[PDB]
Amino acid sequence: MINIISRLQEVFGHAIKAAYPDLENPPLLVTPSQQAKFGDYQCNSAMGISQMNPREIAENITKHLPDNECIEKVEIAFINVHLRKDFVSEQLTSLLVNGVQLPALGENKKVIVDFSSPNIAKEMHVGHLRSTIIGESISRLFEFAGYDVLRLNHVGDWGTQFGMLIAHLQDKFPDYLTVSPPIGDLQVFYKESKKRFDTEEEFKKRAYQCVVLLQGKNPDITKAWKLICDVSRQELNKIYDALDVSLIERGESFYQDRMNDIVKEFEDRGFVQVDDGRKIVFVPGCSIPLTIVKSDGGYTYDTSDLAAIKQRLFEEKADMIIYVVDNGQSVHFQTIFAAAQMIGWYDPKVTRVFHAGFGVVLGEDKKKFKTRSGETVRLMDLLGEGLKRSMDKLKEKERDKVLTAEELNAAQTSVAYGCIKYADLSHNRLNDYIFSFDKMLDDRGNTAAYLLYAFTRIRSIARLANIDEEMLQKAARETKILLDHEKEWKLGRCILRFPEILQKILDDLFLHTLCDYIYELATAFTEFYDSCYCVEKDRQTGKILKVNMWRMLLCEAVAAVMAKGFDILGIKPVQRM
Repeated sequence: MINIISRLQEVFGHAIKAAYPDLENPPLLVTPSQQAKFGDYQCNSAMGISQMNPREIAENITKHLPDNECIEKVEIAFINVHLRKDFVSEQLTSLLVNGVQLPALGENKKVIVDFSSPNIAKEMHVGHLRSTIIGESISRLFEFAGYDVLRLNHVGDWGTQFGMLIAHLQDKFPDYLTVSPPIGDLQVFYKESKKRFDTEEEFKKRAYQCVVLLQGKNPDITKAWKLICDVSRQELNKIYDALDVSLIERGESFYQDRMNDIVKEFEDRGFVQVDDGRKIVFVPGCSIPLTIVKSDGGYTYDTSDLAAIKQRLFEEKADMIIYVVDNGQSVHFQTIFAAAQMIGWYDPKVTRVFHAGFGVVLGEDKKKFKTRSGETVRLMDLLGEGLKRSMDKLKEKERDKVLTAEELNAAQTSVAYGCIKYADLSHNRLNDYIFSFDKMLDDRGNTAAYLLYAFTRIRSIARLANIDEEMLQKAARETKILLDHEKEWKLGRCILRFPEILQKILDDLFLHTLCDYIYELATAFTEFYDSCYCVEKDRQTGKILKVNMWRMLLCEAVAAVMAKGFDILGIKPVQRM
């Protein structure tokens, strides 16, 4: 598809060069209306050109507009732009013939997305769920735009929990050295180890011996750690499979041997002060220092986060690095980023390093999301409850109508996981998020449940008239898509904004504007469908008299874009109802 904003930039750029050839890189400021009053796009360059009058110049640009395919009409009110109908029509044909795609860039820049980040054998909460959903969808956006996307799970696989865990495994399964033991539920095993630590003397000493031996790579210490981490992987993979998430595991352990070099470099450059035996680093604009070495000579999360960002700048040679982490870690990551700058590992004008914040999760009462009480509610409990309530809806009354293959999973899971992903993403990530099954699962308004129904219905209009795929692909090649009726014209122009919308999110990482657009697209479809006959039937007999093929094609163009938006957001359709 064409990005109209980019196309308009070129069209107006030509006009400015022909009207003012001495200006060799003038600002080309194109934005969608802002309606309110008539106009599809606005060009705001006249004011830019003024300082480097406004009305005279606008009209001069206007009168030097080159021949083009997209502009019907222009007015000075700024320069309002109205698109041509034949342009939009042909663009609709093109996406049906060529498929939904963004315009390709000349390079495949490397983008790292860092998201999900569970700490091993500890509880995985709604904060992790957010990071997982937001991160996955950001990764899909960048992949759909032609970037080289590296999805990294920075898993907590090198923390002090492993002393306890390994000491427990030695007692519980002493032949782990020879045969892989049935560890079972990893969360249970942890609380057992934790209890023992809190209530015993020698176990506690042995847990500290185990951390020392794990750091120094004692085989039969590392072995224990691998087996625990393998159990963690199986469990997390159930979660990621269900949510359709792809991640390359790159834990804390990966950067362990690089941390000594980090401390050395910060010292050698004169950036380290000593306080009560702790090594600290002050960073520009920041009141709170990083702490890179503790009193006991141990490294911290500041040390490992510096190791990882340097690895990702130096070894991966990333053009962009995205950290999907809660608003609580904001100051920490700005501090990490400013330390990286200070020491000269990257330049923010050349390499994009970005923290994509998300707000705290609340209950319906507007207080923090907690169990009763007061432990953190698990993901498997949330996903389990969503699957339960999803079924309950289906139970009224989709009983013998649907196969249990196409019901007890397909429909159930689409709606449960789709509404969980969508309710989150449909709100601005930075804000406090209210987790509400009732609101997310509602069949009306802006919900995955509404949109899944809408998609199915849009797809059903051509098939229920006995038009098949071949007829539709044939129609697409030889049919002029008419846009005479106002609701055909609203819908056609709405469809063509998809690349614009995605282009903006590639800059600012606010996926809620994609959910806004998809909802607007669904709404514009329903206004089209309500006001324009797709099939025409006899009032009395209900006999099929005419099929309006171009209007079938409008349905299909909407399906195509919606399907793509769904994919980016992680919503899977199921059509069997």
